[PDB]
Amino acid sequence: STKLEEHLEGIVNIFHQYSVRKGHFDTLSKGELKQLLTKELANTIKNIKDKAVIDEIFQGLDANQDEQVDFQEFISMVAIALKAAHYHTHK
Amino acid sequence: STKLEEHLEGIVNIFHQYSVRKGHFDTLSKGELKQLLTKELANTIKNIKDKAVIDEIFQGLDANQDEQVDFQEFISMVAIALKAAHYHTHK
Ligand code: NA
Ligand code: NA
Repeated sequence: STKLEEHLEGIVNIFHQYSVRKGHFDTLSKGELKQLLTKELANTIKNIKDKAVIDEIFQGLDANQDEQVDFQEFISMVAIALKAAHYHTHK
Repeated sequence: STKLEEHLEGIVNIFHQYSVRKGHFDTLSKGELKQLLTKELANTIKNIKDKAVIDEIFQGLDANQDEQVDFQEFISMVAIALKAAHYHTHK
C-alpha cells in the first residue's frame, strides 16, 4: 500500500473500534462521536486556540446525540478540528 | 499523540507535499487532485468493484480541472473512494 493508504487503514480500524460497540456496526451516534473525538483528538483539541470551534461542534453533536453518522461524516468533522488546530496533532 | 493523531499527521503531510507544488501553498487544482488520487490511492481504486464510481469522481475533476480544493475537500474525496472500496486500501 502507499503511505496514505496505510494511514487510512489505521483510521478506518480506529473508527470501527467505536462503531461496532452499539447498533449498526459501521455507524455511531453523534453522542458516541463526541466521546471518540474527546479521547482520540485530545492533543489536537488542546492545540485549538479558539475554543468556540469545538464548543460549536460538540453543541451540534449534543443537539442530535442519537443521530447516526458514518465514516465520511466522522472524517469530515475530524478535518474541521484539524484545521482549527493549525494541523497540530502533537502534545 | 494518539494513534489517530499520528495517522492524521501523516495524511496532512502528504496533502501538503502536493499542494506546495504549484500556485497557493495549501490548495491544489482538481486536475492535480486527480493525479494525487490516481497515485496515492492506487490500490484502493483497484479495489473498487463499481468502476462507475471513480469514473464519476474523475469526471467531476476533469470537468472543473482548474478549480482549487483545500485539505477539507481532499479528505471528502478520499472518503468517497474509500467507501466505494468497502474501506480496503491494501493490494
Ligand atoms: Na454502531
Ligand atoms: Na498549490
